[PDB]
Amino acid sequence: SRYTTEFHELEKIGSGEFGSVFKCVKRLDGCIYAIKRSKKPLAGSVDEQNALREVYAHAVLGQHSHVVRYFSAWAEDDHMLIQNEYCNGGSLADAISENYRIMSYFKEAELKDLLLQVGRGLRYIHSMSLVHMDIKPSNIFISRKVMFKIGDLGHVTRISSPQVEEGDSRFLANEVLQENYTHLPKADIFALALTVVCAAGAEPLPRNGDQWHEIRQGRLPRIPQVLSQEFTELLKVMIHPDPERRPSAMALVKHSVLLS
Ligand SMILES: COc1ccccc1-n1c(=O)c2cnc(Nc3ccc(N4CCN(C)CC4)cc3)nc2n1-c1cccc(C(C)(C)O)n1
Repeated sequence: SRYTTEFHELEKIGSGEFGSVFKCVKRLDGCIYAIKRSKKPLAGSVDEQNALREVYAHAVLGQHSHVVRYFSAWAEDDHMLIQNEYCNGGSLADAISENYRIMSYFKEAELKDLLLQVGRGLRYIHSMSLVHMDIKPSNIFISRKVMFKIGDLGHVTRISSPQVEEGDSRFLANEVLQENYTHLPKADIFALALTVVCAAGAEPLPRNGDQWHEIRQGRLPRIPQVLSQEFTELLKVMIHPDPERRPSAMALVKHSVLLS
C-alpha cells in the first residue's frame, strides 16, 4: 500500500459520507499532510461529479498561499487517496464553535484579516477563470501569524461553461437558485460575506423561510458585536441582490479598509 508505505497516520481529523481524513507524517520528508481516503464514486452520482471537478481544479490551479496546497492523488484498490497540505488550526467552522464555547468571536481586525486572505485566494481562483461555489466556514482552513486557506475544490467550475452542483443553501446567492450562472464569481463573494458574518458570531444561518429571503434582499444577519460603519457597508454590498454591485475579488483585495 503506497499509503501505509509512504505515510504514518497520526490523528483522524475528518469523517463522514466523504470518507475519512487523517493527519499523517510522510516518512521520507518528515512533513505533515492531510490525506482523505474515500470509496470509488458511484457512476452518475453527485460524488462522481464532485471528484471530477476536484481533479480538474487540482490540475489547473497553481500553489497559492491562500488555497490549501495539493500534492498528490492515487488509487488503492477502489479507494481514492488525496494528499493535501495539513492546516494545523482546523476549519474556520470549528474555530467558530470554539469561540462560541468561550463566549467569544473574531473581533473586527480579525474579521477584516479573514475577509482579505480568503479574498486573495478567490482573486487567484477567479483569475484562473474558475469559481469555487462552496465557500463556507467548514471549507476555510487555518494554519498558525494566522493564514486562512480555501479548501474543498469539489464544486469548482469554469466560468465559461459552468456546471453547478447543489450548494449549501445557507450560503447560496438568489441568482444561483434561479439557475442564472452568468456572474458566478459574485456568488463566491456573497458566500464569503456570509462566512465572515459567521466568524463575527452570528446565529446559525437559515436554510429557507422569511429570514433566508431577508438576507437575499441585502440585509445582514445580526452579530453579537459592533462593527465599524466602513466595514459593515463592505459586508452589506457583498450581499447586494444585484451581483454586478458586489465587489469582484480583485476590488476586494485592493480595498483600503481591509489593507489598513
Ligand atoms: C486531504 O484533505 C482534503 C481533501 C478534500 C477536501 C478537504 C480536505 N482537507 C484539507 O485540504 C485540509 C487541510 N488541513 C486540514 N486540517 C485539519 C486539522 C485539524 C482538524 N480537526 C482536528 C481536531 N478535531 C477535534 C476537529 C478537526 C481538521 C482539519 N484538514 C483538511 N481537510 C479536511 C479535514 C476534515 C474534513 C474535510 C472535508 C473533506 C472538507 O470534510 N477536509
